[PDB]
Amino acid sequence: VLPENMKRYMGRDAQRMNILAGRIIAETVRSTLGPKGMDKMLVDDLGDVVVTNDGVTILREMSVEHPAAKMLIEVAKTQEKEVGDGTTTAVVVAGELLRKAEELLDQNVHPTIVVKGYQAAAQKAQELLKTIACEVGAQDKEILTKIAMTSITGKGAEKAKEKLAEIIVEAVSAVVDDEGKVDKDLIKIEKKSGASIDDTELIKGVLVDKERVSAQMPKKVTDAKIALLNCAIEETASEMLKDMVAEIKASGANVLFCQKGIDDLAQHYLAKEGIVAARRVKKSDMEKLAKATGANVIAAIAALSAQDLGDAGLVEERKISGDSMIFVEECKHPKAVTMLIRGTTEHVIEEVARAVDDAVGVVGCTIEDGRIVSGGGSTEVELSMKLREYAEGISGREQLAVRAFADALEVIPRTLAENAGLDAIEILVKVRAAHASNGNKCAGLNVFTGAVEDMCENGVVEPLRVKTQAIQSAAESTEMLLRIDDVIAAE
Amino acid sequence: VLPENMKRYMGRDAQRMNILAGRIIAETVRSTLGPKGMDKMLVDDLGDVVVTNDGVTILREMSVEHPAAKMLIEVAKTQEKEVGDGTTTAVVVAGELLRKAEELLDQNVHPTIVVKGYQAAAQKAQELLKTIACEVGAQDKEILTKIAMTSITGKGAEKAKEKLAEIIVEAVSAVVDDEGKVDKDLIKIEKKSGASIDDTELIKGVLVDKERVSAQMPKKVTDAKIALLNCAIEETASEMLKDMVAEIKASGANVLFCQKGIDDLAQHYLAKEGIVAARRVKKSDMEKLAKATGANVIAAIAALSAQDLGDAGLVEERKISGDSMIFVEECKHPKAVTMLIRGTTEHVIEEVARAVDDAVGVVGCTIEDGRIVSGGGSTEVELSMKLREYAEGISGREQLAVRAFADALEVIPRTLAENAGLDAIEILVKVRAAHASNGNKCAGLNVFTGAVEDMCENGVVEPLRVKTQAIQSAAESTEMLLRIDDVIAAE
Repeated sequence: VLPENMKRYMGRDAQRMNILAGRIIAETVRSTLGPKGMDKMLVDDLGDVVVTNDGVTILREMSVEHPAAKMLIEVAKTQEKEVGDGTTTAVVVAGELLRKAEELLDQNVHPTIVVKGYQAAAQKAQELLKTIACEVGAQDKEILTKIAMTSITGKGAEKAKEKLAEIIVEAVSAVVDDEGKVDKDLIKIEKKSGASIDDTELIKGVLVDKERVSAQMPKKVTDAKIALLNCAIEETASEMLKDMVAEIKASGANVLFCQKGIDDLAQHYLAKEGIVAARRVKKSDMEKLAKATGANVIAAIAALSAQDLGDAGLVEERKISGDSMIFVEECKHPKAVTMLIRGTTEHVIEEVARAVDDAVGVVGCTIEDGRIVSGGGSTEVELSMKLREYAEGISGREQLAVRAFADALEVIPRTLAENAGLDAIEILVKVRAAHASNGNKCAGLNVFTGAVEDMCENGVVEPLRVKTQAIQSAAESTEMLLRIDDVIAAE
Repeated sequence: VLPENMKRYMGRDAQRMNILAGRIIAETVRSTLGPKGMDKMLVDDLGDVVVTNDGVTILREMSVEHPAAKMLIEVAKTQEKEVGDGTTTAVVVAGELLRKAEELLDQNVHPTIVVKGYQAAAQKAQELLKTIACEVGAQDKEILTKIAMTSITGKGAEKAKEKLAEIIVEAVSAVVDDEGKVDKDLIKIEKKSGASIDDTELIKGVLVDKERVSAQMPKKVTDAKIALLNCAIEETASEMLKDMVAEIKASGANVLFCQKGIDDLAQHYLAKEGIVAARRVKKSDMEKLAKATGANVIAAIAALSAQDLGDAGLVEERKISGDSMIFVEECKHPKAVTMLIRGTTEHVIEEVARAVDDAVGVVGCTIEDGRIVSGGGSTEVELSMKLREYAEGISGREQLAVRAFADALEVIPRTLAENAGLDAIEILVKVRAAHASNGNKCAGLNVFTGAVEDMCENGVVEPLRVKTQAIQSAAESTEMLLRIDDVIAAE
């Protein structure tokens, strides 16, 4: 019935193969887990080199075959869209979840027991997270910089994590408006090789990666009237093109951003009128300019009026590491800011660009969700303690699946210690004992000194969403995977 | 006479090969049978992954060679079009039908005896179904939610089966109008990743997966006059395109849905007139909008008049999990509703989308057919009991074919127990004895506790049509298959 070459796995082989595929992914990423994680190098079919420690980037760039590895990739992408971080963590948890679950399937325990047990344990784990959750101010400067800096650490950018947190916290508060929703488009991430990471700074306005289209145009314009046109400024014959220039001038425009091209004939007439112009402007840049300046993007040149013009206090052409760029600054009430990232090499400022991708993310998460929890494996250990007691209350065979889930949470503090170069046996014993005796905000592992410490005292906390999202995504992913008992794949 | 490479089967080999092909299909799907059935994974030639437990989906996506497997696929498709559910059930019954029948063919019993016996037994089985059929109210809230929720169980979506049944029962009653015929087009199934299944909700109006074509257009319009045009709004020169805009404005239109494109020149003039617009609108969406709002879809822009405009109380652009969509709500007397499905992942809300595909189906079936029967294998067991007595009355060789048909019905309660992880021997003995002693509405197997129970007390019932359609389709399919004694297939 089926074509020769089609392959099929079933029962124990389907489940082992599928868990194996997910395990291979977990094996790849688990060595990036934590501040003391290492970097991977991915080289494509063309020779292009991608160096990273991000689970999503790694999973997006690598080309897997097995559906299970493809599902973990898609889960990692959702994790990025929602939280940003917790990617590698969730994969490692999901891997251990399947490892634990396989022992039950191998023991001939009906799949419905494992699934139901995980549904119960995951529901109780999130309830426990809400119980330990600490309420903090959505706009508290202190916790904003603590979340920010904590996220930054373990990265190359940690050198200037204080300057970066200061930029990111102020940038979000500026653009977030109400309490609140922050748009990542309102905090522009610009990077240019040169100087150090310490020279990275925040620009109260918009930096456009364009130059003054003519040498004869002014290089500095004050009290600027910004025009946004997407129609190319090219008309046959000089008189006809000059008419267009006169129409732009008539509106009172002093600074002109054209999405398409500007013919040399128009550039000369624009220069005569003292109107500065930049062509080939990116659609994104036209939008950021419209938002900040209050300029209205106009289709037809004829349609541009004075009421469509935006305001900027100063528009000036400056060279950054030699390259000419236009600074739109000193606006009355800008709605967008720009973060100019500096550093010794392109690869460094790319790492910083990712670092601040996460930093601005988690600060936004802290504003929207005023619940945080202790880090350093404190949650997962607290969950092990409480879910073990829950398991005892539950009883039957279901308590074994819940016991496996609760114990599976230990993979995180265990792998964190491995990457830190710590003796996991000594860590797990001393941390667990210290956790049970002193508490959840009086423990955890500090990988930076390589010993059990007080995570709360040191400001080592993570947004509640990280931990609760990890449960939702991971539990649903491994639950689905467990449900498949027969894989039929065409060649 | 015939090309070398052409293949031919005849007599016992044609019949065995054909039954084998049908058996392989039955073997594939029978493990999805029941609430405790498992999921399959189908991977195509491109790598695309389809995860399901639906017999039709599985049969549509898989590529069979043998005509018999192709016939079972087409039967499964008819089962979907008519009933929705009962797919896997009918295939399993048909498989056992051919297994039983083959024993008679192998015993050298003339094919006409087997066929006639099945024609008789199937006619009596449906008569027995009408005898046990329980009359219920076509619009009885209680049985509507009992049919709904029962259908939902055994799926990932069962977590919120109470919220889902509430949505589906109310949705159908709203759009069904008279008693009655419900159109599935009037209950829109919309899905967007984010939140949980508990956040799934019913929208008294139409949700369109489009955004406001210009940033300069209002984001909220009240007392909306909806226009439906399928002509692209693009005219050479600004004056000529503005004329079109003025004509739309003249009609009194405030909200405009264009099936094709809208030129930027028109977007700006529309924004000046305070008319909001969405382009590239799907033909389906243009139709749902026409039905609900009472808007008349117009071909030529010139032809649009005030009498063609539909009404909506509120038309507003909202972001759902970030994506901008248009809500058309608060209409006086809407004829269409929208069900917005939420959930943690795309794969989950896809499973929910299928779950509610069936839920809305069986509720519609319950309104059109006010006859239901007890589930949990009660019918098939009742049929075994009565058709055995009928067989004794019939006598001759025909009674053996009828005995085989009656006994073949047991495959369902037997396989249900297998998938539940129950000892089929203990089940079949205790259930059959309990059925004969206590009755048909005082028995059946409860796979959820893994023991014989009272299906009727627990509200475990299925529409009469499920069981009577299963007989018609299955009996006609296996009857046809039995009729072929010679298969000549070209290469």
